[PDB]
Amino acid sequence: MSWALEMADTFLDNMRVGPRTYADVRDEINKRGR
Repeated sequence: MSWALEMADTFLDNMRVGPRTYADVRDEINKRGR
C-alpha cells in the first residue's frame, strides 16, 4: 500500500510537464541517438 511512493518516484523521473505525443518524442531517439 504505502502512500503511492513507488509511483511518485517514476513520476519525478518522467515529470517533464507530462507527455505530449509519440511521433515527436519518438523522432527524438533518431537525431538524438548516441
